[PDB]
Amino acid sequence: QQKLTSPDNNLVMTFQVDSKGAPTYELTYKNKVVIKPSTLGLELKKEDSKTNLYDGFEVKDTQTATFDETWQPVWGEEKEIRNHYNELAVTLYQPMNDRSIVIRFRLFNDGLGFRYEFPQQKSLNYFVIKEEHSQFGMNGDHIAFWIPGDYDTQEYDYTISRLSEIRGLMKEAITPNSSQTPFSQTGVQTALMMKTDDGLYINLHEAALVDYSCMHLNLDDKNMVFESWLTPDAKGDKGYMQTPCNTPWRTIIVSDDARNILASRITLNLNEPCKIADAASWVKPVKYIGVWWDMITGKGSWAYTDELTSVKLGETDYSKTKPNGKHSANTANVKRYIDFAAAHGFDAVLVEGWNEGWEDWFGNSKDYVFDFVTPYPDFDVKEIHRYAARKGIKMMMHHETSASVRNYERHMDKAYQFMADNGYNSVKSGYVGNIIPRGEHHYGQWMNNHYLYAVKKAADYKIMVNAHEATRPTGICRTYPNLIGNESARGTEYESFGGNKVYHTTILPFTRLVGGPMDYTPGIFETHCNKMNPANNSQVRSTIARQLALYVTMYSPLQMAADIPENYERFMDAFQFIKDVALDWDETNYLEAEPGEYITIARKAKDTDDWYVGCTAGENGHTSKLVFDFLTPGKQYIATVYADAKDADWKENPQAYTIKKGILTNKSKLNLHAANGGGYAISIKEV
Ligand SMILES: O[C@H]1[C@H](O)[C@@H](O)CN2CC[C@H](O)[C@H]12
Ligand SMILES: [Ca+2]
Repeated sequence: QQKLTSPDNNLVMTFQVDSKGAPTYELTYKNKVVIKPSTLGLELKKEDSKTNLYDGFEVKDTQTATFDETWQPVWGEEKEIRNHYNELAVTLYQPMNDRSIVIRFRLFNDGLGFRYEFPQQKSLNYFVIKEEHSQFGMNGDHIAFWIPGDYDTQEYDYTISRLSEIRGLMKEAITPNSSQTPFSQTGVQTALMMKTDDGLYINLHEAALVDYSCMHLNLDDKNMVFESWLTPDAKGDKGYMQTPCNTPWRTIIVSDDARNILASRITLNLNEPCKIADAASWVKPVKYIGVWWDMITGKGSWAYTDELTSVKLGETDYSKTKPNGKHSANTANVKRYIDFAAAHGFDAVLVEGWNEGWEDWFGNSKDYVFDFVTPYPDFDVKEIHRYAARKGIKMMMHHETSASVRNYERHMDKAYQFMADNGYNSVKSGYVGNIIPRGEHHYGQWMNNHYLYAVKKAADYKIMVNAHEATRPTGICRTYPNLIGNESARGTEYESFGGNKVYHTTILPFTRLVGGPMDYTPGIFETHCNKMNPANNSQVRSTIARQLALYVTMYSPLQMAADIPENYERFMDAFQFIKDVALDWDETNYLEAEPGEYITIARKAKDTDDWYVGCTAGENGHTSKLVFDFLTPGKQYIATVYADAKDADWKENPQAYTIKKGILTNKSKLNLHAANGGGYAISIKEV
């Protein structure tokens, strides 16, 4: 029986093979069971007994080791991260099949990572995974913060419930989406966040999801045992493997303090070190606005014309079509966004709908849907480039693929060259629609390869990537820091399609943000969409002050101010926080945190002694008693507090805020109240 303990002695991982030769593990935290005894193994696809990789093992060897080194991300929530764990590697031999695997465990002070490894050997070379069976046995009927297991979308509102209640709530939790394949009445996605009755917080996730199929979790509610459930390919199989090869890591992050789930860097720690040698010379954070919300709300169109029932690139002559009067991506309009961006210190402007083919972007399973290089007649690529460069602005490329992946791959070098030739160095991609090649899912091994292929090719071009609808992140950004964003969760766009749950931004940091930043596109000031488009009665579930908080509480090196310029001009005093807030950080201090209820975070701007605070809250609001001793003794600071009015409310009074400017020091105190769906933001600049 094998014992592994964390450096600080608070965590013990016990490993053994049971009487059937099944590898089993368990985990305790400060003498509380976190993981009850749980098995590990896989079942392989038949080319009989060679399909069994789940029992009949015996321990052939074990090796231990300790590691403790620090490293610096190119961008992140702090300057430096410490990677500190005790390790146990267990070689398991299967006499029936004359073959061996290795399970490697790394135990940190804030949780455990394990992976399977398959050494090259006479009897194990090429193999196909039928299913992975990594178990995670819970010690009680925890409260979980979850979205439905789904091979194709993550764009769901979270549900808060007991594990025993998941089955009953799944049907209503799955709302409509143009591409979705739920797999189980008790299937949920990772990262999955839980709170136990005995005072613990537990996050189940994976890290370094590379050359492998995305892991979801299937709950056995007879048992309270969660199990790995991977994403099948077009024929139903779950990964083509070739030794020597590894599974991604599986992680259990645990603490009695919720804030430490946020502080954990286990995910990034388990990724391969940076493989882009000159990354720091060219990867930079980006604050941006865009021609975007117009089409999202329905006020404007991505399409250039309404007269054609369908289009054929290279055949349709758009210069002969009649403009629909609605097309936001036109030169004069883009120049006004360029104007506003330069006036207020933004880095870039995104434009969507610039390229031929948008008339057919949606729902058609169209192969040759875009070419990523040919502009509409009213989009003057060269003039826009000239103007932007004149204002010190960069244009952000848009590559919606409409989920036609072979087509994107065929065009990708030419699309990236086009970007280089015209002064674009960051791209937002998308994958809306069911995947072509048809029969594949968004999160299968096939597509995971494609998203990383796109990022690796971009890096050779010194291009940064932000990919919507891709597989949700698992820390790969350490290895390839030019992956500066994904959506890969329910974003601000759904505030325009009926709204996100009020508590949504109190959960995402605990689940989605684990593994990588999100391009959440915060900053909507006019929260009633009907003012953009009278047919849309959607209302953003936030106050204005809480939108401000999100620049701090939704970590990302890529931050949009998503409203249209007109609306920012109606509230320029509130806008000042968006202009000031930094995007990269030397320090982060998690002040308060409780999933589903509130999160408060102070971050120190990289290479300054300026700090920025944000608070975001759920349906009950939250009262903060803030202490400022992360501030430097003896220094003075100018602090500007942007808070909810005492009458504020997301629904009935979302635009009510106060702005107060005063002096702070590490002796100061502040009582503040985040309203129902509200929050606050503070800039604290050394004098
Ligand atoms: O603007 C984006 C949005 O940010 C993506 O999440 C989904 N989209 C599909 C179409 C268009 O690309 C739109
Ligand atoms: Ca989306």
